[PDB]
Amino acid sequence: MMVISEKVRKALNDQLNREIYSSYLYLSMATYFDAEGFKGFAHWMKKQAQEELTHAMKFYEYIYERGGRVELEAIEKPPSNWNGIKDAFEAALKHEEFVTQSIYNILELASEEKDHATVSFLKWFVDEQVEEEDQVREILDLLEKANGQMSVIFQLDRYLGQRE
Amino acid sequence: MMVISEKVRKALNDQLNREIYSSYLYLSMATYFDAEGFKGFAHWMKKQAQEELTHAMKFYEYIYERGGRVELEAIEKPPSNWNGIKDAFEAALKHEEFVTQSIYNILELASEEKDHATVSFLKWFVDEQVEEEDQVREILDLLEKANGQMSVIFQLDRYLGQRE
Amino acid sequence: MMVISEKVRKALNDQLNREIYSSYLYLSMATYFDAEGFKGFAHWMKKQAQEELTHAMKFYEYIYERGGRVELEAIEKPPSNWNGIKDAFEAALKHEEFVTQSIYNILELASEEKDHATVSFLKWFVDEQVEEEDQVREILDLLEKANGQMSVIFQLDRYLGQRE
Amino acid sequence: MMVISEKVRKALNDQLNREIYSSYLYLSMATYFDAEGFKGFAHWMKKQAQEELTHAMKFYEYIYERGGRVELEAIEKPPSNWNGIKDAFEAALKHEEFVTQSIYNILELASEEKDHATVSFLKWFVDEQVEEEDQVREILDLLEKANGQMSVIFQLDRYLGQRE
Amino acid sequence: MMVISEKVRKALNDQLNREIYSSYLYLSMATYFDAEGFKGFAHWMKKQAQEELTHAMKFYEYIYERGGRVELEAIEKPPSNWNGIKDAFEAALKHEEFVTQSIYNILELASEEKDHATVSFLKWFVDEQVEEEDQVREILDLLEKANGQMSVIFQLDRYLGQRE
Amino acid sequence: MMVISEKVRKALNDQLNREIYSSYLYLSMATYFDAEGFKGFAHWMKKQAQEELTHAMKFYEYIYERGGRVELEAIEKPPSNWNGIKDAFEAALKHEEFVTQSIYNILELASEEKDHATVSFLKWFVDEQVEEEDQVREILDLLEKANGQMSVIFQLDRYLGQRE
Ligand SMILES: [Ca+2]
Ligand SMILES: [Ca+2]
Ligand SMILES: [Ca+2]
Ligand SMILES: [Ca+2]
Ligand SMILES: [Ca+2]
Ligand SMILES: [Ca+2]
Ligand SMILES: [Ca+2]
Ligand SMILES: [Fe+3]
Ligand SMILES: [Fe+3]
Ligand SMILES: [Fe+3]
Ligand SMILES: [Fe+3]
Ligand SMILES: [Fe+3]
Ligand SMILES: [Fe+3]
Ligand SMILES: [Fe+3]
Ligand SMILES: [Fe+3]
Ligand SMILES: [Fe+3]
Ligand SMILES: [Fe+3]
Ligand SMILES: [Fe+3]
Ligand SMILES: [Fe+3]
Repeated sequence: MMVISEKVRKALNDQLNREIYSSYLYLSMATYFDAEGFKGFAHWMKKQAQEELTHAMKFYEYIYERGGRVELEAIEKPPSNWNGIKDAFEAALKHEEFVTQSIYNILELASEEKDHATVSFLKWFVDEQVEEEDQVREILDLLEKANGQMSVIFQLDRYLGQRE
Repeated sequence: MMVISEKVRKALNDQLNREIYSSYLYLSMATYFDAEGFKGFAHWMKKQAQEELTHAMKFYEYIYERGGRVELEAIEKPPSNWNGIKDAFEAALKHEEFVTQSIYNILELASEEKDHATVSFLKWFVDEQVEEEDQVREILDLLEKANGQMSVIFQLDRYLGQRE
Repeated sequence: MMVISEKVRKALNDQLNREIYSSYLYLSMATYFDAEGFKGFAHWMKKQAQEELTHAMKFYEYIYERGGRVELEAIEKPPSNWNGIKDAFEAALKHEEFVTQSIYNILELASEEKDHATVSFLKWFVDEQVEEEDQVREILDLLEKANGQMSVIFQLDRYLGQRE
Repeated sequence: MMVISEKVRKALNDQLNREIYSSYLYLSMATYFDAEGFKGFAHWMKKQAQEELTHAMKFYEYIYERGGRVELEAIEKPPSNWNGIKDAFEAALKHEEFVTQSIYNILELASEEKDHATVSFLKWFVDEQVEEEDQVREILDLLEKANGQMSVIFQLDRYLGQRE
Repeated sequence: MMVISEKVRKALNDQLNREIYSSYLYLSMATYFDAEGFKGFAHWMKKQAQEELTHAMKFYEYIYERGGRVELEAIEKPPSNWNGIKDAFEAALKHEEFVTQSIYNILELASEEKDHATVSFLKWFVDEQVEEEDQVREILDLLEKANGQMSVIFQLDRYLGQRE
Repeated sequence: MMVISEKVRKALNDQLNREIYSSYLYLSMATYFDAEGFKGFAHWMKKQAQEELTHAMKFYEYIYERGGRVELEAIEKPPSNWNGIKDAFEAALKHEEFVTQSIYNILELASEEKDHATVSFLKWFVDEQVEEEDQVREILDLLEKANGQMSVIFQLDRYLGQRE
């Protein structure tokens, strides 16, 4: 039997599909950075796309552990172009903040239903969104300092290109 | 400057998006196998989904190597249900055969344009599809022989669950 | 001096004795499986009994860390017979769900008292109960596929019999 | 089929439940030592509790080895308050001597029925009881010599807290 | 941009400065223990002072991760004398309970604002205050047993002087 | 019995408290570098804050070695903002030179009282201050040559961020 409500299952399944789109959106940013010839920024975005899949699969696992089932939905076409490196990371930040609020909405839903298991499960994502948002903000602040200057941009590209 | 034609770039880009859908489809099969309590078959499908992403990234890399750009498209909602283990693997064989013909069409289009670079590049995928189809056929033959004997199905699930 | 309320200390002490009974209940299931000649299912239940003692000792330590004292209560006699292997694991699942709800009751009591320490302490058990219930549901699902087939049940017995 | 008599099976089963109570009694002494702030004495009692469970499981194995079956009974509530350190260990000695006589009674019963297998099996517990009693007598003699001296009690607590 | 409210930022910053004062308070207790010739107690306090600084730096990091800024405030002069070792640990316990309640007040503030990131971040400190209070309570209980006796106090001094 | 004069003990104690303030000042400079997004400069200041604590503890241990006692005093609130990176390090140089003169003043006071042990103890701090001032002057020189060039400032931030 399923021991999460259908409302909570739908919220979690929706979020899993949102993590899939996040992976896809960051791959799309990679296609933009590669088109612009910044392979280190593109590498960072390919690593980011893989990271989002690990998020999706943690939602996947929990849904089945609570007796639910995962339904994959259509993935919408992401944008494929941004107006410079900074613009792409600014869209990344607005996306991560939207993901954070999406996760907050599940937490308050599960809290209202006294679904302590799901509330507790979501703590890891609450903490991970803090780091996710900070990692983008950190890059945005370095890009602000870089201004338009290619010598600094190249430094960031090499540094981000080392992401493990 | 792009040294593949736009027609070949489009066909390669379509195939990249088709490998992405292939990954999504096999994840969908995993959701079905997990829902049915067959974690070993689900594990195999999750590994298959990752194998398809390596195919997509090989197309990704070739497109940029020839001066083109990748555009990610919407990904259709995959089926989420099958009438049994055999039915899902039969659908996988059909999907792989379709991928093989899709690759064939690019090969023939590249050949008519005398794009020997792309023709040569696709040889890897031609040989990989022979193996991809064979690996599903092998599993189908095992399921056929098992008939419906759960004891043998349990062993197959465990075996496929050891996929590296 | 004690820094949990007496109401919370009693709720935690009750839950400790509840975990001791759970251990005893699972050892009793071991006596049934050994009586039926399923040493692998018995082995799994003996490991489960030890696992419940580790739960009891975690409540033990926290009670003393909060300046409380533990008082052991009489342990009721458990059932010693079930109507087949599946009926015993169904009894185990229902028992775990009652354990989960008992823990939820402590969590809501502590939360009402603004005993943030005990609320936080109980998160570990909220998460463990997710896993505890899932581990039983997984065996139940495998038993349902086994139907009655001794060839399948032999496989399950040897698989569970290797639990570490 | 069972090759011990029911009278011998019941006696062995009674002793198994008696060893479970012994383990519970020693855990209760630990709750007392922990309440009094003697973690080393409490550690010794937790170790003793686990040692008693190995005794119970030896009776468990032997009962099934002779075709019998184990029935777990209710476990009585142990005392939880002693006058002081030495009184707890004196209660342990009297309990171990009661356990020894209880084993003597099974030996004489099995001997009267010419159940030489059960008589032989019990030799290990006879020899183990000599050591069990001796190990408590040694601690009692240290506590008697200590008289009330807290500095000695501290060293004894620390020594016993090292039990493997 | 700062994604904690100014009310929560100020509560976190206040607490950072309280952990700094806590470090300075324990260093002062070390100056007292060293003046009294108890180098083991002094060593424990120097280690405690470093431990408090790790708490301050965790608040520091989280404030910057949420886009806030740390402002260091004046540090008040601590007491430098106590009426014996036991009086000093009584003051330590009083101080830790005040730190615990200070953390609870932040938790309830962030909960009221639905600042789930800060609520979750604070769980680590809720759990650590449980241990912090218990470690002082333990030493106080042993000093109560010691009464005045130098033979017991020398044991505590050398044991605490092994703190890593 | 204290074998330094009270005047020398107070001068040594004043200096200990000034090394504590130095630590706190450098931590405040870290808060400023972190606010400005230069984590490598902040790291260097955090390491510098720890170094000043080792200076404080050397004064601590010598005071007790000579039979004296340490009294911790209030710590003034440090500045928390500077007019750029160079302005912060110039405040650091000025503070280090003030620390050197402060040490010179103790040396001359002890020399006047013929406290050869304290004069000799201070030689280490005389030599360390030479290095301390020079390490700041070296960074100031690199900043002067860097002028405003963000490209160079990025490299200096990363270099100083390697400080062990
Ligand atoms: Ca990340
Ligand atoms: Ca393959
Ligand atoms: Ca388990
Ligand atoms: Ca023994
Ligand atoms: Ca710890
Ligand atoms: Ca601690
Ligand atoms: Ca230095
Ligand atoms: Fe994510
Ligand atoms: Fe993300
Ligand atoms: Fe493929
Ligand atoms: Fe394929
Ligand atoms: Fe449990
Ligand atoms: Fe359980
Ligand atoms: Fe025994
Ligand atoms: Fe015994
Ligand atoms: Fe602290
Ligand atoms: Fe503390
Ligand atoms: Fe210094
Ligand atoms: Fe300095």
